[PDB]
Amino acid sequence: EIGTGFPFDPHYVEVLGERMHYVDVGPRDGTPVLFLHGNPTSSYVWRNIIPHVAPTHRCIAPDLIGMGKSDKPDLGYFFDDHVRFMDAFIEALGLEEVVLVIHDWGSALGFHWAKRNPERVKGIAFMEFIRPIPTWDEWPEFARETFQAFRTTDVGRKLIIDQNVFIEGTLPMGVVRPLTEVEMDHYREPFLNPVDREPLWRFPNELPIAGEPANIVALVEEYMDWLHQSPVPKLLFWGTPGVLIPPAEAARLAKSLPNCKAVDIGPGLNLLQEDNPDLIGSEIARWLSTL
Ligand SMILES: *CCCCCCOCCOCCNC(=O)c1ccc(C(=O)O)c(C2=C3C=C/C(=[NH+]\C)C=C3[Si](C)(C)c3cc(N)ccc32)c1
Ligand SMILES: [Cl-]
Repeated sequence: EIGTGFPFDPHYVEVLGERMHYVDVGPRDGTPVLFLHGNPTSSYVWRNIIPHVAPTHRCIAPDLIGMGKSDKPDLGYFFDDHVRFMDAFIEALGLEEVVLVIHDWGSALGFHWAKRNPERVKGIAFMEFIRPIPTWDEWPEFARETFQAFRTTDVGRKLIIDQNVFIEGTLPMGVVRPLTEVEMDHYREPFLNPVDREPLWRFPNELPIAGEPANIVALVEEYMDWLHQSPVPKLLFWGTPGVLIPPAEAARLAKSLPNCKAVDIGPGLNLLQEDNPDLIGSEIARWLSTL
């Protein structure tokens, strides 16, 4: 059984003139656990992880601006927009020290925030995260042609914005098991209108692959260097074959990053939370108890 329900009351905070939605469960005191989704998901991707953590820790899981149940202003949705909005979210809630649980573009936000606030980060659990991809040869072959098309001027927007391919095709292709129509409807909901799909297109165009965009390569290189030197507790989840993090990369990272434990979740692509949520939540819980 992998549940499809989303049993969390909505919470809203005004951020930069916009309303961000977030899950907020678990006890009120202690160090909070901040869950950051990426593309094209929402806090829904955490729905089956949170129940393992909420017994002992506050769980905060925002919807990135432009996604989930957060407001959808008409922005460019550059990565820097997300940085600013997430910076504002974290300050609006008065968070001081945090534990990060981060995935895909949420990992770029989390690592970049950690680099800038190293004293406030007590631990980082991460999976299928943004790292530099020097050559397309490192991108999974089955996925290469479409992601190259996503990163084109016209074809890319036709696929993602007009035809909604990132939601209808790429998202299920990021899960080994078949996503159900109930799960798919939850993921479709925020993007039923083409005009709301800009974030879905800007994100693959900011992936640091083969040196571009250079400014994002730089930012990602910066926080990977910080991660290699930081003593912060680290917990890495990976699967086979993965997408961003293939098994060989995961093994390398388990040796090169300090204080890093790596967990094999079995078959997985990008949305590892959808293929083995029970292992991922139970391991985060036991890791949290030893911090
Ligand atoms: C932060 C990183 C996030 C990583 C997410 C996972 O990424 C890896 C998966 O991407 C693999 C390739 N991506 C595709 O989007 C893809 C590949 C092939 C095809 C195809 O069948 O032609 C499509 C495609 C599909 C695929 C499945 C569908 N239903 C389950 C529906 C489609 Si439609 C009819 C919307 C479609 C239209 C067009 N014009 C091109 C391709 C597809 C997608
Ligand atoms: Cl992406």
